[PDB]
Amino acid sequence: GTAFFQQQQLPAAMADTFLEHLCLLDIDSEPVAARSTSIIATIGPASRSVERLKEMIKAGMNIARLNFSHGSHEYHAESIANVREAVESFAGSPLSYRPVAIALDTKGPGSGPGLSEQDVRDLRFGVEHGVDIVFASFVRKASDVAAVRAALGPEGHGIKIISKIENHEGVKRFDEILEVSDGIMVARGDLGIEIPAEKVFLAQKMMIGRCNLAGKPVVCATQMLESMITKPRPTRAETSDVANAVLDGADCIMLSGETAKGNFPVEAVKMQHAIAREAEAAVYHRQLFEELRRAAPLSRDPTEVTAIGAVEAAFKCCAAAIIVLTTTGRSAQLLSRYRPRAAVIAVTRSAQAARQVHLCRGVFPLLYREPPEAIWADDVDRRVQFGIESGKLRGFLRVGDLVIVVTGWRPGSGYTNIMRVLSIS
Amino acid sequence: ELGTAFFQQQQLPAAMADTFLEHLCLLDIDSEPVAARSTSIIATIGPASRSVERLKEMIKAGMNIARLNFSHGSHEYHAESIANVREAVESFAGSPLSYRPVAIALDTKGPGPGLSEQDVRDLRFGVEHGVDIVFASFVRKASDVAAVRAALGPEGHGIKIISKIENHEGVKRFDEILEVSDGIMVARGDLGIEIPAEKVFLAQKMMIGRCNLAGKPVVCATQMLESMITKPRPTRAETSDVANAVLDGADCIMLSGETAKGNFPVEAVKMQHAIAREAEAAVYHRQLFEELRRAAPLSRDPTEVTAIGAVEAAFKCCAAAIIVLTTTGRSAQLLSRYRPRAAVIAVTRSAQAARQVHLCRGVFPLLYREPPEAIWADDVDRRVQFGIESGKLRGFLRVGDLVIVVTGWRPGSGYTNIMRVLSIS
Amino acid sequence: RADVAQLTQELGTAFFQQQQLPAAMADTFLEHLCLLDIDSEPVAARSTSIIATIGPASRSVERLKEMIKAGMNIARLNFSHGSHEYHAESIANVREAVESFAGSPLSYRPVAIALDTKGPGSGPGLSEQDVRDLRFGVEHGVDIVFASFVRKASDVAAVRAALGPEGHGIKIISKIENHEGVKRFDEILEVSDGIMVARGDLGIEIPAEKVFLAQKMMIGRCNLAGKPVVCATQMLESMITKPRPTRAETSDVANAVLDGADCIMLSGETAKGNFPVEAVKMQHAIAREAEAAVYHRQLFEELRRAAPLSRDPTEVTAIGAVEAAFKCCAAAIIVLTTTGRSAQLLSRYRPRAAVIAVTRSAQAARQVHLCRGVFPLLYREPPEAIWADDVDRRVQFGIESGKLRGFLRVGDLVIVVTGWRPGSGYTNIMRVLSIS
Amino acid sequence: QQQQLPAAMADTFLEHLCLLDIDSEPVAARSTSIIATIGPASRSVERLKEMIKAGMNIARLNFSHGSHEYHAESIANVREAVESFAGSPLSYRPVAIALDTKGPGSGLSEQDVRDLRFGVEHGVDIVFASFVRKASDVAAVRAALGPEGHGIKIISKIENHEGVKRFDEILEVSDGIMVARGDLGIEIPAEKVFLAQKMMIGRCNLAGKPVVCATQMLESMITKPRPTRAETSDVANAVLDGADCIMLSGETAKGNFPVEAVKMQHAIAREAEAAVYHRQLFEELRRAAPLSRDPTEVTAIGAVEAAFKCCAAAIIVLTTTGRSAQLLSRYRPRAAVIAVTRSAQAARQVHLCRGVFPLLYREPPEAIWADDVDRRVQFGIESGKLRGFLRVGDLVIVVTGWRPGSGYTNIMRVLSIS
Ligand SMILES: O=C1c2ccccc2C(=O)c2cc(S(=O)(=O)O)c(O)cc21
Ligand SMILES: O=C1c2ccccc2C(=O)c2cc(S(=O)(=O)O)c(O)cc21
Ligand SMILES: O=P(O)(O)OC[C@H]1O[C@](O)(COP(=O)(O)O)[C@@H](O)[C@@H]1O
Ligand SMILES: O=P(O)(O)OC[C@H]1O[C@](O)(COP(=O)(O)O)[C@@H](O)[C@@H]1O
Ligand SMILES: O=P(O)(O)OC[C@H]1O[C@](O)(COP(=O)(O)O)[C@@H](O)[C@@H]1O
Ligand SMILES: O=P(O)(O)OC[C@H]1O[C@](O)(COP(=O)(O)O)[C@@H](O)[C@@H]1O
Ligand SMILES: O=C([O-])C(=O)[O-]
Ligand SMILES: O=C([O-])C(=O)[O-]
Ligand SMILES: O=C([O-])C(=O)[O-]
Ligand SMILES: O=C([O-])C(=O)[O-]
Ligand SMILES: [K+]
Ligand SMILES: [K+]
Ligand SMILES: [K+]
Ligand SMILES: [K+]
Ligand SMILES: [Mg+2]
Ligand SMILES: [Mg+2]
Ligand SMILES: [Mg+2]
Ligand SMILES: [Mg+2]
Repeated sequence: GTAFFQQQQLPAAMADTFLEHLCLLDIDSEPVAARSTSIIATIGPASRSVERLKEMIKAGMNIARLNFSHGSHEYHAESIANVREAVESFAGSPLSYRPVAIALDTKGPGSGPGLSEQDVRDLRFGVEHGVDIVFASFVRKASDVAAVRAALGPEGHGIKIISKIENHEGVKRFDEILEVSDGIMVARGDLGIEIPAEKVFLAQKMMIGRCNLAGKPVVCATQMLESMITKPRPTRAETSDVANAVLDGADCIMLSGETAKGNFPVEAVKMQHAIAREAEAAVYHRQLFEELRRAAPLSRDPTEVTAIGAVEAAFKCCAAAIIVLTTTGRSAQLLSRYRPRAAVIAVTRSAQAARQVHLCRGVFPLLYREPPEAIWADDVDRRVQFGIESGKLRGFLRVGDLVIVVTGWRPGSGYTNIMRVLSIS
Repeated sequence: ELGTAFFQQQQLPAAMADTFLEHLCLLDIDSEPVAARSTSIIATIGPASRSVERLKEMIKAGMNIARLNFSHGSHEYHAESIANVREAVESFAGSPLSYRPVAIALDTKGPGPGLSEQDVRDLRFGVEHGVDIVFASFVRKASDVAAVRAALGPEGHGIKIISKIENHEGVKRFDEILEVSDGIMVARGDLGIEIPAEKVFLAQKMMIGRCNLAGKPVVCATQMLESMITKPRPTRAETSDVANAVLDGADCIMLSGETAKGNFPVEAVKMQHAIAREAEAAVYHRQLFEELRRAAPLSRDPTEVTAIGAVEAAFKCCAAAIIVLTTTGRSAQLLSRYRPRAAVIAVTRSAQAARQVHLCRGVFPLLYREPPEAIWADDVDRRVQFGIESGKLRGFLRVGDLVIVVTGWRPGSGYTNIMRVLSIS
Repeated sequence: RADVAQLTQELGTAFFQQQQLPAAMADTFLEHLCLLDIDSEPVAARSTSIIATIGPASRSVERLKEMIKAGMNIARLNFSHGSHEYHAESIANVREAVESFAGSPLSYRPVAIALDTKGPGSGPGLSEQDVRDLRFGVEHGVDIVFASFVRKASDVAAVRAALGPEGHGIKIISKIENHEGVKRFDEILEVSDGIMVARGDLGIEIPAEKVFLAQKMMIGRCNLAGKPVVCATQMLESMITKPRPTRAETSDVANAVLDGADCIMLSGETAKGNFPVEAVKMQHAIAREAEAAVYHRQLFEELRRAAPLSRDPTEVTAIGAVEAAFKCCAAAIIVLTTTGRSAQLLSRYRPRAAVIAVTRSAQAARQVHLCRGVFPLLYREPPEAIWADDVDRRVQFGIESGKLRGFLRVGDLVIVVTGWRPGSGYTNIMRVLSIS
Repeated sequence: QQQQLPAAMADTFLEHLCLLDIDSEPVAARSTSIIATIGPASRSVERLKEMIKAGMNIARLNFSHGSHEYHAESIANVREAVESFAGSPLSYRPVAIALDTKGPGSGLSEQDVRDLRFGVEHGVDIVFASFVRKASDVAAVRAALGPEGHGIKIISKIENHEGVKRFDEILEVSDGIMVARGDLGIEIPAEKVFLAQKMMIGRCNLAGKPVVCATQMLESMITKPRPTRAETSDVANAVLDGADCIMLSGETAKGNFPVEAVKMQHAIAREAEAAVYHRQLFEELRRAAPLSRDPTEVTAIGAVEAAFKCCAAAIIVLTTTGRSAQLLSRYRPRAAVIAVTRSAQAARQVHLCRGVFPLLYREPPEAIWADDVDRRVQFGIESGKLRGFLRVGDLVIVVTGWRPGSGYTNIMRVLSIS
């Protein structure tokens, strides 16, 4: 229908130049797709109540950040328990349940150059409490990441390390830090004090570009909706900053004081949700996909080869979704790196992977709870059907839509190799 | 890894170029072709090439399609030539490395306001003798194609109709002719008499471009190696013409007097084979694939969606082949329209489809004769392994290579929707 | 590497590490982003004009001199506040501060005066206060009018009529502040001299999360039309009370410049805030960084592809001059102009080279601040007897002022744009000159 | 519309091909020069006049055949035929004289030294140097031309594997290149010649140096009045590849249809030039051309850009050595580059550059240099109007310098005709 091609900035998406794409942007072209940039909300006094956390999950919070620069271990353990209680209150309806990751943000090393003794204790707390992600403060070189990895021990091998780049050295040694990290956070608060304030946008755009090229998650953080700590509506510069972080290519956007101590934590999450949806529809996919394809090197890994084939197939038919089965989240991450317009519905049995895939733009995790079928092919199908049924209930899919299904040839992680075109019935 | 020597062969340095101009500058006479020749050679069978022994040499030199010119000879003469082609083809039905399907094409005498009486009788002869293709002379409009189609009677609706464009009217009404035809022949001999000789190259390039866009076979014909009718080596203009027809995007190249009446029919086939191999490696795939992608409209047909995904996947890993299961040849044709560098190995149970897929550039037919397996999934596996084993035998594949496999979810033609990445064991 | 090797040996590796030149050479926008370097210092003069609202904190002659030195190019008078007497005193103080630097072309900096109207209310036509304020503007010789709540082409015709026969030279910049203005944008742009994305009211009239779409669309369409576009309101809002802005604020200023805005504005930051000079300095610092980060390769190609063919010699000469400037890394394009039009046509192709506009019109020197990258030089000398000698003196004036202001250095190449006969509308010549 | 303008507007090369129309007639003057080998079949003054009218721009003398006396008579006949049209200065066509050497045997041969000296003594404009395999071969030819042959253009013939492999060093010291396909097709596999031709044409286009496509282009026309389909395609594809010149050997030297062979190359080249996809070509030439601080180079790109913006009918350039016209030509404008020169040698040599139309200025000098420049500009306009290049109302780009003498081009002006 003509109405379909007038929504989600589709006239602007057809444009032959980026300039014509901008000229075709329409404020009356409503967003259709689900919001794909994850929202990280920092947990504090304004956001610890189980009932308030349920409202934040419904507003769109995907990752709960625990800032270990404030509070004690006892305070953060209660935060974790309240988050888990609010999250599990929706587990009774498995088709609508929303996993929420728990990220520990470290205090950092201060005047010290190595891992501080408090960071070692906080990192061991994180492993003991089952955190999914570590936002490592003031990462300046690859050996800082190795020290964080060592302090997590053998039981914290699955935790994702997102390196916070907050000073000149971190920016200059970016490539070596990215290589050993799972992702990056553009920590603009300290970065804007360590380097001239007028240069932060260059560092943000450079880091987001490099992370997009590497296929690794990148978080844009600090003062995105600062005025919403005390005011019900943000400034024009604030909404523009959120939209531009999404247009830059950020996988995640963050709220600090806006959710930790402000008077409008739920409204701040709703605002980031609303802006991100508008900005994602305004992304010029024609140039973005072409450039991501061109820049990505050749690969002999079947997961990587299947992912590019699936993204290309999704664009060819305007697929509503790519449903992928994943153990560690890696197959969903490799789909996400090509920035499909189609939602990547990741079906997993790993509760940790379901939480961690929120770091990847456009990945919608579904935690499958059913016990395995005796016939492996029947177990793969029931999981694909669970992805379809959840997608229909959540509005991602409708009867008649085309979907791309990404699976593997045998059980266990690392064997994704099949892409299939499926019609929704 | 593949090694530096791998990336110096088959014009791979020129293939990596960021502009067409840089691509030309990087062409290297020392960069040897490795891939199998993908542009089919059509040889006209006549006095100089009728004998079974001579036909065996032409099959070994590279002839894929035997053309019978019904402007000369008689039904009895052409029936003997067809029987001799079939005898030469079946002489290799033992050795798997040597059995190659050869299509039989009937070229009509031509047209009054409809089909000539002799054309009606010759078309009936073609149906009775089981020809695969009809090269229809002097097609001027869509109703000329309908008359040939009607003449192919109740038993020959599977015969491919390749319309010969030989006059101003055929060029002007090209779009309507292409729409109802299976493919096109740029019949340069008569075209060069009907329109100014200096305009033929415009008509050839236009028709090849439009056929490439439509995903339909296009043949470049007449005077390609003309001087080889009397001389053992062609002129510099002749080798250039063959190379340029391949670079233009022709699916097939033809020999007329060169093979029908000249003194060097086998040498003419060998020469076209040598030039086509060199010219295919010099194709600028980066721009070609991007432009085929951009120009091709969105599709909700799973075969078309799977084909673009499979070709994208093949480029990502430098796949040695795309093995496709096809009954009518359509799935192989849809892969061929995206011009993959990988060979498209079409595994079929149909002898007719195996002969007819020679019209599509880069399609290597394998006729499969084993009795069916009771379990359909096992029968599919048996054919995929037939394609892999034939490939290892013919040189295409080695253990450790990656191949793309294209199948459907259920038996019967028209359900292609799966693309799998396999590692050769 | 081969397309920059000879110029790299000549100008040096240090030259090609500054002003985001490695990022400028990139073959894709993604590679361009990856190559952005915080250690690559900006060298070029700041080309996006700063509009500062003059009010209680920025009114004194001494304070205004500090703001002119910090980078203010256009002084905005908000007729939603104050009185005619109050605004006349502000204008006189701006003119006194501006004329305190008139002793030499090396120290002189023309500053435009813009009147921002109160607007219509529930009425669908020009208000009686707007008619009186517009007549005040003509009587006080304002250069620009920022017309509030423009909703259709007839609104700009009403403003034009209220300016009378003596206000024909005043530029009308239509403020787009509601859904109707956005929807009827094309007809408004066609009859306006430029546009202002007035984000404060726009953010109340349409959903706040959609303002960025309207800003990017309007900037893109203005860039395509070759007409000035201003980005306004809350750019450095927190600097009204704090000496440093938020991370969202610096990002917003940089992104308005990257979007393609010709001007950026300060409202409460300079009108009532505690750091008016620091707010101007901050916009100046961010704009210089953001201009160097512009991906000129894609921008120039897209401006070329989208712009239709032209039989106007000024337009033909402008594209040739900008192409020539990119080929040699010209330090400047010196253009002779009467109305500012030849400089505006150069500016629409977004050259990296500074467009030094040499003019005798004091009003045109003030108004060309609306066009990104235009540096106005007011020529005060009486005409030479031979017109060709007069033109040559004006060209040399621009070269000597350019050398003394640091825009030009010995060994630099400059592009000179002039016409074949006197009077407006005859630009048709492009010359390549080496600086000695 | 005419001159393949619908196909020129296309957003992709594939859509450009699809839009090519056999009914879209060429309007622009033929840009690719024709080199005709002068021999027994084309030696007479009367025959040479018909070849000049058919489109011959460069006369090639093959020093592998004949004698010095034979070639001197051929040269005199060419000059006599050329000067028979000098009575009408606004339509006169300069014709270059090129000497093609016999080549080495195993260094520069003694016969080549004598033939090169003959060329200097007879005032040849170009030398097609046979079997160039390294930069030192070009230096030897240059030295054998002596101090009086400093102005002769050396076009290196690439005819073997070594010449192809050492191409970059040969191009660096040569004025241009000839893809000598006859010997190249014997020295390397015949099926690889097209790769060497396309690579060499691409590199010459990038370097801004003339490239000639030669041998067997219309071979069958030695005995037949019409060429084969492969032959017309080969000529069209050499033009589409980017060749500045196309050549005729036996077709004009010993064949039965020398005038028809020239007419055929003229007809094909005109059609192929209109089918060039300028949108991609200009952008790629621009992207690849390095940054430059040379005002002639800077003015040339500005002039070509300005010509495309207004669909200028021509770029009129004043040139002493032909260099300013060559720098315009390297950007492949659709507009004709009308080169107004006082140098008869430069007028002949500038035929090596695609799209350059030389006008030999023989009008009286004006007293004031500025007035003299303006009259040379008006001469280009009047010749253009008479020859069909220009009409009243057209826009032209005029390229001049700031002071007399070679090397000072720095001005581009936009002018409306009449
Ligand atoms: O002499 C021919 C002949 C004689 C007797 C029976 C058949 C043939 C025959 O098929 C043929 C085809 C071509 S062409 O390549 O189609 O032009 C010829 O040029 C010449 C003959
Ligand atoms: O208090 C103000 C004032 C008081 C008395 C006379 C004039 C002014 C005045 O011009 C102004 C402008 C702005 S704004 O930047 O336009 O929003 C303000 O925010 C506040 C004032
Ligand atoms: O993305 P990952 O972690 O590599 O997981 C993908 C794996 O998931 C599967 O699709 C399903 O495997 P399981 O049945 O073990 O869940 C495997 O075939 C595939 O290898
Ligand atoms: O190219 P075609 O003619 O549509 O054939 C493709 C068909 O071949 C298959 O892959 C195998 O089918 P069969 O087992 O019937 O041969 C089907 O799943 C698919 O529909
Ligand atoms: O930019 P504008 O308003 O068109 O003015 C450009 C004009 O200035 C000139 O360069 C010089 O004109 P004046 O001598 O009248 O100042 C003219 O040749 C040209 O027409
Ligand atoms: O192309 P070339 O050899 O540099 O010649 C261009 C020269 O011709 C001119 O346009 C005219 O000079 P002359 O008066 O010497 O003929 C010069 O201004 C310029 O330097
Ligand atoms: O630590 C942080 O989040 C910061 O510095 O912005
Ligand atoms: O009929 C043909 O083959 C021709 O005319 O080229
Ligand atoms: O009028 C204004 O400046 C606004 O609305 O932002
Ligand atoms: O000498 C030549 O011209 C050749 O060999 O092609
Ligand atoms: K912290
Ligand atoms: K026939
Ligand atoms: K106002
Ligand atoms: K010779
Ligand atoms: Mg910090
Ligand atoms: Mg025919
Ligand atoms: Mg307002
Ligand atoms: Mg030779």
